[PDB]
Amino acid sequence: GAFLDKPKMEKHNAQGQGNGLRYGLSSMQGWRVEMEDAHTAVIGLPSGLESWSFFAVYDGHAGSQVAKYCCEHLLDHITNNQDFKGSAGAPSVENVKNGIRTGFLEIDEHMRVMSEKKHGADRSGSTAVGVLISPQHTYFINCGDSRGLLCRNRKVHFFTQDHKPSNPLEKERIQNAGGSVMIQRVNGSLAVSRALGDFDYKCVHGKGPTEQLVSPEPEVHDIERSEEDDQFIILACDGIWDVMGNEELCDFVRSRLEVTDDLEKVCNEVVDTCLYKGSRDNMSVILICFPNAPKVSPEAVKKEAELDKYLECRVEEIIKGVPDLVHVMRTLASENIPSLPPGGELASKRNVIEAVYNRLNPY
Ligand SMILES: [Mn+2]
Ligand SMILES: [Mn+2]
Repeated sequence: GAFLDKPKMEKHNAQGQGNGLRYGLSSMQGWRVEMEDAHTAVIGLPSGLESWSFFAVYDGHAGSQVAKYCCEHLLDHITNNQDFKGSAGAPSVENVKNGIRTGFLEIDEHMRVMSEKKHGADRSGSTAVGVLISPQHTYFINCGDSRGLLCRNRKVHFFTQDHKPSNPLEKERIQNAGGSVMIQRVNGSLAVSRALGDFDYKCVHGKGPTEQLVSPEPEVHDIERSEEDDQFIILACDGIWDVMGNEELCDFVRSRLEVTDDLEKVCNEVVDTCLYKGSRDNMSVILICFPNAPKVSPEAVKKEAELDKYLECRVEEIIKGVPDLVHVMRTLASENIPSLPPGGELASKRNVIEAVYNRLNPY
């Protein structure tokens, strides 16, 4: 219902290493009155899945309860059911895929009984996007309009398709559940067609759990791993993707990775860049890097130092009636400066531009 007067730009980070993987993450509240995003990041899983990893972003709505419960418990609902455990030995593709389906459906109903028993007041819901990573497979998991992508061989190899109510099959389901899609929203309100929680949207008599107005059913894709070609995976809520496309963000992260191996920092830059491109939502990014992720380049670091220094001289020159930061950014944009980070553009350089402005106009 409301925005803050000024954005909360404080970063919450995590990082880790194991099973040949490196990860960083960054979350920021931004312009929104609340922080309703959640996440999971775990390298090495219980019960003989030490060599497996799991990462996920949760974009909560109408509260954070559903998202928070998911970020702590979705993983064991997924792995601790009979479908995931099916066959005697290691789980098959089908096992893993049905395991995730069941995990999603069972946690949703689990939360529903919990809320029904304790007379819960919140009507919250949550998207989930994530990857379950085995020695030989990346399993992409999507439920809602959060998004994940795989960069392989300097390119977008795969990305998750957002569940929007106006998508043909989502629309079909919603209409069979006796609702409608008005513009982009389920009955004029909800901007997602798939999510955990939203129990008010799951009350149609004579319709299965996956045939309600809002569905908890996940979409899973098996991608065979490529030791040689797999570079990195990005997972993020719509707050990021609203203001950057797949190619852009993929290129941007690449440009950043060529400057630092610090992944929390790369994730920070994504979130800030997105804030400065005009995103007014909560923002959460997870970055998972494979052994052949882009490496720090001596030249790229130098190019960045030269750009940084150049940007600082430009700021000094511009302040000669003493223009404000907004007007300095305007001038710099109209200068069509070359060699700005791909995807990030000027926005990705605002922290550098602003630090300078503050050194020269600290009042
Ligand atoms: Mn949200
Ligand atoms: Mn959001």
